[PDB]
Amino acid sequence: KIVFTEEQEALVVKSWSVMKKNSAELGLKLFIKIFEIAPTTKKMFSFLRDSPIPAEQNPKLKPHAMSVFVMCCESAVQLRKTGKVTVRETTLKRLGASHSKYGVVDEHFEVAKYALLETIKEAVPEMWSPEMKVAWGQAYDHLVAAIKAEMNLS
Ligand code: HEM
Repeated sequence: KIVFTEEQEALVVKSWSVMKKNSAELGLKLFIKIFEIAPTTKKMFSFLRDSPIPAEQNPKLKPHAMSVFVMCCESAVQLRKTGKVTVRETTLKRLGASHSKYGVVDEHFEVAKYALLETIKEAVPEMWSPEMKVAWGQAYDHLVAAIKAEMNLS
């Protein structure tokens, strides 16, 4: 259980409500960053319907990137309310299984975090601050800690 004030929830929730308006562009930007920092991640998205696809063309990118934002936002709300992330067990186990199936490791989560933080920094420059950065980072960290615990565990 951590301290997470409603001020902190509000930074995440309010910035997301702004960014949500251009979420198509934003999700693309997120993956373009990740793909640049670590091109090996491209091959996690290089096959669609049992056939090669260039990873940037993959229709799962935008809903995937959307998921990252939405679930961090939900996690911010949960942290403030309960001091922890709680994802219904079955969905969490599935999230664990899905990521480990695709060979996602710590470094990928670290690269995505850095990329997520930079995309936010650039999407909402007049809301950006060290505390904004802490609030999204904390939400991401705890979400990923929960998913990881189902990647380690069987
Ligand atoms: C906050 C962290 C993350 C969240 C919330 C998230 C969200 C999701 C969701 C909802 C799915 C679909 C799960 C399913 O239907 O079983 C998924 C699958 C996937 N994710 Fe993530 N993800 C995260 C981090 C990452 C990272 C860092 C990578 C690698 C760069 C990654 C790569 C993948 C891959 C390869 C799949 C499988 C997609 C497919 O089935 O074609 N994820 N993720």
